[PDB]
Amino acid sequence: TFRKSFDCYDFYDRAKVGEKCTQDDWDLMKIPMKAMELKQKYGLDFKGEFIPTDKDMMEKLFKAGFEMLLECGIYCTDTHRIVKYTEDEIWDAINNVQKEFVLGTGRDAVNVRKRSVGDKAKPIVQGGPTGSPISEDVFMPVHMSYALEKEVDTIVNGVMTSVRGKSPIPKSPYEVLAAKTETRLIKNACAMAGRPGMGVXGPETSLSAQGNISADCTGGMTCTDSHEVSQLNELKIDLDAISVIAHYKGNSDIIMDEQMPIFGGYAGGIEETTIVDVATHINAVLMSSASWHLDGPVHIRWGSTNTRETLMIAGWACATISEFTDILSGNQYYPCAGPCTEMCLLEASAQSITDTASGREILSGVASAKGVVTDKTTGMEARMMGEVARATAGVEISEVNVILDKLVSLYEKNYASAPAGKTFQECYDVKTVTPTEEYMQVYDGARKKLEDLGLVF
Amino acid sequence: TFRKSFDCYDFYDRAKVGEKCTQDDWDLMKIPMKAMELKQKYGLDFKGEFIPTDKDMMEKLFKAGFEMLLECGIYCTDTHRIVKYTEDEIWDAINNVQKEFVLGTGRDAVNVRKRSVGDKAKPIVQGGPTGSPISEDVFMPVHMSYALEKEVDTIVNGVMTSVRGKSPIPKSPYEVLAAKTETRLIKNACAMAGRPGMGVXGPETSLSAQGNISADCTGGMTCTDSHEVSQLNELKIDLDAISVIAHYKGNSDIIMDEQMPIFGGYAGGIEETTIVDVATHINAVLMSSASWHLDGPVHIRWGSTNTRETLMIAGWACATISEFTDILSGNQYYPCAGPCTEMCLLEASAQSITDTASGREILSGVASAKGVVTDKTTGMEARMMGEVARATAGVEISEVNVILDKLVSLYEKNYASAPAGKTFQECYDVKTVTPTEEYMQVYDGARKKLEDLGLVF
Amino acid sequence: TFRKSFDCYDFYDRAKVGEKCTQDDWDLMKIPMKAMELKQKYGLDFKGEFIPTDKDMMEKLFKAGFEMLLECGIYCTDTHRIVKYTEDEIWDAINNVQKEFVLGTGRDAVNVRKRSVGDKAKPIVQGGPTGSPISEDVFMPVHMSYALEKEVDTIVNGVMTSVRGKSPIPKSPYEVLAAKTETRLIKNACAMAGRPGMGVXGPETSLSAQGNISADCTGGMTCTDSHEVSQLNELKIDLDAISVIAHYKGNSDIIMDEQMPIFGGYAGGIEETTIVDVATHINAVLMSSASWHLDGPVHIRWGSTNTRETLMIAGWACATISEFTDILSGNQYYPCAGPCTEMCLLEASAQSITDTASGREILSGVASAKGVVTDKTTGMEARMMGEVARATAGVEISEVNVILDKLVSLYEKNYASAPAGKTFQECYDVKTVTPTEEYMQVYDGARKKLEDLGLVF
Amino acid sequence: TFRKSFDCYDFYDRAKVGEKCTQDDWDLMKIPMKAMELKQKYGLDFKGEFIPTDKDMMEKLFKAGFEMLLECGIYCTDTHRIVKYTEDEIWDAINNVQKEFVLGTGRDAVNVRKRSVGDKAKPIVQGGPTGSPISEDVFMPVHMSYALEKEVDTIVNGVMTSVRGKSPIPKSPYEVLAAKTETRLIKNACAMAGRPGMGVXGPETSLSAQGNISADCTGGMTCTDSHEVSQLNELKIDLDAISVIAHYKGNSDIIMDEQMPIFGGYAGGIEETTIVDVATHINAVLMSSASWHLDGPVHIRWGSTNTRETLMIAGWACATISEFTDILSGNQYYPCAGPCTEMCLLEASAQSITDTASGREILSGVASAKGVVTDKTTGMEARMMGEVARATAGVEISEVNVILDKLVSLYEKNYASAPAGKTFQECYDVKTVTPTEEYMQVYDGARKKLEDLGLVF
Repeated sequence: TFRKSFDCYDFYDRAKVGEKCTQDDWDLMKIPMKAMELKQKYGLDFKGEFIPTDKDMMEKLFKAGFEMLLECGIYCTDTHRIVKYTEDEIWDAINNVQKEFVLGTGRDAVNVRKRSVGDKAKPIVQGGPTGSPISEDVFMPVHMSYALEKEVDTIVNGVMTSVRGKSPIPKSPYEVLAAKTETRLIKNACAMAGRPGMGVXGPETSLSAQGNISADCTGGMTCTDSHEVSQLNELKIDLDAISVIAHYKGNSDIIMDEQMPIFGGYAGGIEETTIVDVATHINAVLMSSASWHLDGPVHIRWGSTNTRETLMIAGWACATISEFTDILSGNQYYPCAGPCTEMCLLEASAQSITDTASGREILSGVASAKGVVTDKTTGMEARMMGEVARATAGVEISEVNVILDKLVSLYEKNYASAPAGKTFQECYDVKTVTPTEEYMQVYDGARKKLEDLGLVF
Repeated sequence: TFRKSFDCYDFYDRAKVGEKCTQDDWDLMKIPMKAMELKQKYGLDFKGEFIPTDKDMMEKLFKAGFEMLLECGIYCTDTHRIVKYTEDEIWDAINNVQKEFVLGTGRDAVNVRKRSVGDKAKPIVQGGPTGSPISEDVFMPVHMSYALEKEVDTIVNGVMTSVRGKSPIPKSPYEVLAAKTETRLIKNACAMAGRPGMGVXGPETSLSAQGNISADCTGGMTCTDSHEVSQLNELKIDLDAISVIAHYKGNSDIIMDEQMPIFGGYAGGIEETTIVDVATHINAVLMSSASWHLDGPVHIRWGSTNTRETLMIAGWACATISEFTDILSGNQYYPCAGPCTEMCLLEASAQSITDTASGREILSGVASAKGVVTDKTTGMEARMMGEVARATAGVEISEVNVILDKLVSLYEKNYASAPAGKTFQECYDVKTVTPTEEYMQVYDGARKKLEDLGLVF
Repeated sequence: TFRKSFDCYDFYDRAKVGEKCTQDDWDLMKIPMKAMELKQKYGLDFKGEFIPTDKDMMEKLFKAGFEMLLECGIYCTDTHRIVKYTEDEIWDAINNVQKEFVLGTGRDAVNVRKRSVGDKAKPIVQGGPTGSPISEDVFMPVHMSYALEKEVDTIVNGVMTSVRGKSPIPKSPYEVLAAKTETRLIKNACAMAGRPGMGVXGPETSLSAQGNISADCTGGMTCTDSHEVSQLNELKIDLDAISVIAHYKGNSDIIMDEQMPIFGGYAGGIEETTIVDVATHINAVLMSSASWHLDGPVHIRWGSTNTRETLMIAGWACATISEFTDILSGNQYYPCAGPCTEMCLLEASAQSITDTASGREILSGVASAKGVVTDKTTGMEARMMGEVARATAGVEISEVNVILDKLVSLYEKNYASAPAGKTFQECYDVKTVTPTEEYMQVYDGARKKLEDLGLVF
Repeated sequence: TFRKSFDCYDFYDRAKVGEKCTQDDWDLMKIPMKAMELKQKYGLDFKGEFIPTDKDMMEKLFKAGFEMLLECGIYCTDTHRIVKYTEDEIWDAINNVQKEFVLGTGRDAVNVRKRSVGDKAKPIVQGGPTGSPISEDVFMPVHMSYALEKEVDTIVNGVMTSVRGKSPIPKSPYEVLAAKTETRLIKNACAMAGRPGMGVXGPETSLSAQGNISADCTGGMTCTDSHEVSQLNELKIDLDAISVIAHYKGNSDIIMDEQMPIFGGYAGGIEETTIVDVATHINAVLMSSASWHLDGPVHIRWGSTNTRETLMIAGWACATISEFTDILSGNQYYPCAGPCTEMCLLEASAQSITDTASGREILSGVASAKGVVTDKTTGMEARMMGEVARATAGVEISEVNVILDKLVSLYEKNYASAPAGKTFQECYDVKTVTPTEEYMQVYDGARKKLEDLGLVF
């Protein structure tokens, strides 16, 4: 049996004395070799499906992911050593996950409970700039554009490009100021939208351990919000995250561990990256004591989470995690196109369909324009994400796979020419925080195409 | 109809003017006569089953328990008088029980909802010294050994053998100090384990009404913890408990009424003691306004809750209560053997199998070494209790009965020679609060035997 | 030096092994002998003054009181043994008393800071039924009559003659219900008077340790209220109080220790009883860890706190305690006459003059009709107590002594014929909670007589 | 005029673009040159006095300290640049300091208000291990030894040598665990001493910014506790502290900035080091937005704060700061000798006399054995610190200077042979947390010598 339930403290202990290994030996050899080995040994073949209908193949994928984690372990960047788990420790973690939890407070709180593949229940819609850079002078209005949408249940924080007119440089006092201020301003925006108790997910502006740890404060982040800790790529972590985890646990905070496996990255192709994905879902409840895990498969070239490959990775990982474990999870949205464009909405829609049908409990989006363009994120994208989730709930998986194949084909040849889109200030009336007629028309166009494919809103 | 929903105040009123009766007339005549009468009138025969599969027999057991309570009433030790209920008052209590509730706070909180016989859902694992005497210098470490186990959901408090180096003598200021300190220290231990909001069950060190009433305090017991009030043996209560109940109700505290029927005691044999058990489950929601009831059938000779007879009593009482009422309940663990012994683990395992399959919502253990030996309780026993509960969930009752018959036969001939076991200090590294290799090996041995019997972990 | 700062735990320890002594040996020998001895050794003679102007005599009184406590100790009724203190332990207690504290919350909170003899600052006016029996159907209105008076700063709780129509018999669940309900209802009355945060002093309806300990609750008594623990007569205590003290300390509650020395009681005459009074003021911060001490010298025959002798005892004790220590204190009011009578108002006025000029920080009244007649207490008596306190503040002590001599002579020949007075229902419009014209006229008459004596309102 | 009131954000801004300077150029040239220059220009000569009686010399010392800060600025270690203030910015900071504040909660809270030189009011006694290393298994008992002393008002945290049996290595998760656990355990110890609301000062076990920032938590440090940020030597700071300051400010935490000027260090001798001391008292309210400043002049060779020179530095700095500003402050205690020795008590006594008479509001001690020896700190040292403070309050400064000269001469020739003393476990009964007869006798011996010198307890 195991000595004790594994936690961040055991991780630190092992990271200091584990097998010495260069990061290249990990990225260019150990990881790709194991993913390749397990794919062939289990004969994994997704056969073009976005969401699996072959439970035998799903079980083999689960075993592969478990074995990937067990045989490889986790690479610690700071100590350049490998941390290994025992089979019993992994099962103790999987056998004792958080069953459910509540986000937000008062009338605005929402319950997060497990969803099954093809579940009639609608997932939680976590809308927001999704870590995208937002100008300080419109930080509240931008977030209010999400709170004003009934489709949105919780908020995923954007990043302040400045606080008191200064850049929140990591390890500077401005980073601490931003960490606390970020959620304080966002909850104030929610209150202005008549929803003071909406839960949020962050912190996002801070990057260092000290900055992230300073985020919990009065009026700011509290135990009813999702606290983010990020795993690295692939099956890797830094000590900063380990200390942040200890902090979240010590404050009784709901913990959201995230990991964005890279298709075409160190793991390899579709099945290979999915094995890594399953492994990181498991690592979340083991290393990070996560309450829930946020996935986000991204294309090495396009940097989007809604390409055919990344959608298949997410669909299979989630359906498998949903079938063999009670781990709560979500997926994050990074479309290529920017706001106020039909492509952006169709991209997010494809992912919403995939996430909803595959069993995700939470949809966290939308980081339009790949989340790297200042002010290019608005509540309209989250509205579509939510409406599409409702349209997808309860639909037969066979039908969903057909719809996805048709939808993805509508934009997958235009990644390189994805429209830049517009900023919040350009497609919204900033004063009243309402979308322009231009955006409403674009929205209708996208919705019509989705209906032509078979979706019923 | 009834005048008003019955409560502790009505009990006091009636206890002062009820039928005068000596305690011997109650214990040696009224109780045994009625149990004997109802057993024969309803033709109760459990036919060797630990968990019933005959719903007709179960219904007769329910009617017998109801009638036992209705015809006998409750004996008040302080006034030496009998309190009687009306049929309508009993039904009003049964028809309006607490449907569900939450224990603990923040990320660490857990929901307690009704379970059915053979339910696939796993019961709540309430681990702790279970009222056993624990040395003051290791009070926190011992409790931390339970909080560190992911298998454990809430903590059941141990008893401080001293506070500030002094015995917490009843009605002395030290009893009050211990009542408040007990949970304050335990929640601090939970926080050190990264679970600040774990719910607890107590108070345990205090014995008088004034001591028990002083337990609610800042940093200590709060409304999200289970508050214990104890019924006496059999269908009996003292006025101290009645005042404690008034206090719990006045503080909006979750109330856990407990009663440990004695097999071979005043009621008589198996079926007779089970009739009393059902009667006390009902009395819990009537007299104590209980949120949930904690059972604990104990063998008059062995003083354990896991003998063949006591397991049958618990299994039938719970399955019947689960079938005909919505009363939430649990069972407490008192093995003969001490920690770090195979027998102790097998004893607790037999009870976990029984409690899980019979429909218990909460498992409260483990009071190893019969809970009377200082420092002889560790988190390892609770880990087994939890893992066995998971293994049992969803298993066909017919199969469970077969497994139990085989398992109990493995130790039921060794009660008189049950191994003393070791203390926490002997089978754990007190500094890191981790089990020794010795214990881990003993644990594996017990687990292997359970697997050979058919349990799948 | 001392081993540790003395507390209730040390008291319990010593009470179990101290010198065995019958209560008669204590009351009829040890106490009267020591008081007699110290009076003569220090040549104490108050020479008719209500408030001392001879600092040398005051210092001798202080030394006598200290020595009374040091040489006698405290008799524990439950163990029939004597607890002794060391000189160093007593000084550690006197040298480290609570400097100040706040009562109540929000806008309604008030600061309690030390007052000197003849201080221009007005003492805190704690108005209420002062433990008098109040009918359940008018419990809120009666207390509201005090909250409606701007003269009143905090409330001193009355006693519920019934709760839910039943007597709150000690050690019955009704006592617990009353303990919590008492303050809940009173604070609701304060809220109706537009002062939701007024602090209170209690609990009063409960008498047992378990009842008193149950008083702290949501909506009821909290740390910003004065928590009462009562010393016995004379230099005596029971273990119930010792446990209650442990409870108050464990909840960070402001503690008000009270002791009502009896003139003509076991101690003897005026100077003798004052020596005991000083000794009990000191015992308050030693045995009870008091935040402040409530005095209340009472006449053995008349049962009032405002006779010439009891006023002199209070005046000298307080002036001396104020001169040589920083112990915060107050005095309680028990007039012979009932409400709506001129005598009642004059009696309370004499005490208010004495308490204010002698240095009391808090005036707790008024228990009209000796506090033993149902519903015979109203806010009008507290209004007079407060207005007279303002009139007295800053007045030269020589002048105060002259006024007191004249005032007390106005009623001291009528103790046996003191008017019964009327109930709240008879001298107030219960619906609007306002005094009748009858009472207002009686009030004016008393006020006029006080003005003729020299008081300026 | 100034652009804006100066804060940590302005400091960061300036630290990035200020004058480049090597640390040697700062320590070996800029600082010593300016201190030397200002000492001579103002003709500073303390003429052997511990506490000044020459207000003209005091005013010159104030001007020198102000000018030291204005002309030198502050060296930032991380950027190797100098931050400069303007005269107007410094005055804005000095002209707007925190007037007063409250530490702790409930009955246990205490007010901190300004004291003058020779004030009759007693300073706040902040007792504790004072950052000394304390074994995990006695962490609570050791701190309880301070809470049990009525002389002690607040607690100054010790350092956990281990948490869950592991060293709290900086930037490891154990550091975060210790940061939160430290105060949680200490407040639990205070509660066991019957003082749940005692305020504390920390965090102490953590050393990194992330560790310090994680200290605020439920059950742990809160806004009513003093939050420590440390300045470096001399007129120097690191960016970690700057971020910690931003965090404290963002949480509305009471901030305690500390700086321990080294006699014989970079500044030079007595007057030179005092100029630096005054400069750092001012820098506290400027750079750190301090609520109060903690001094601690230490001897370069002996490493103690109670040598003749360090006492003179503290006395002059405080008397001057008290005379010309309203800056609240305290001093920390580092005796050479260990617990249970007469020298240790006499050393701390000399400093208590100096701090009390010079105007300190808070006395933070005692770090016996120079605070570097595991478990060598007990409440007895704080008791002496407190009793001596009471004895000193109100005494004429001329008399205090005479007493100090005599007292310091009693031990100043024995620094090299200062007795090692004993651990808490050796001079206390760990179970009851009470001093041994051995310590009580040592205590009496020291007290007698202090009385022979003229102190009246």
